[PDB]
Amino acid sequence: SMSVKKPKRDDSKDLALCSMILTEMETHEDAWPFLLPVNLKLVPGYKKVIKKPMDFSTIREKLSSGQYPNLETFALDVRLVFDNCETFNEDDSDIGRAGHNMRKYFEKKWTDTFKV
Ligand SMILES: Cc1ncccc1N[C@@H](C)c1ccc2c(c1)OCCCO2
Repeated sequence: SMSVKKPKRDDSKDLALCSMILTEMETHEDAWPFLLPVNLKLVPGYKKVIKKPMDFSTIREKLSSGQYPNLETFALDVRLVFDNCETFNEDDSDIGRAGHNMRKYFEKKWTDTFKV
């Protein structure tokens, strides 16, 4: 509270670490469904059903232009990619399985990088 400061983790490396994690995501074999925005003009239903589209290139642009206040807002956007994927894709489809795979991949890197 006022004049009662909580000790805080060193956040000075977060930008570099999130960029590294995103690079590993981008280069993953199963990243192809997520590298660019879904084309709202070519993919029926997507614009109406998915209220907040997100993809790796958009995340990369936001990371590069200071649009994430902290590492938690970065993780929200990454998870939003896979949440959208689950909404629109059957689990037993190529894109659906890709999403599950990339989510697992992300969360381990996230834990290993930032949880002690
Ligand atoms: C992640 C996601 N969720 C719902 C719909 C599409 C997508 N991914 C988009 C990028 C995509 C993937 C596969 C596609 C495609 C486009 O069209 C062009 C070629 C055919 O195959």
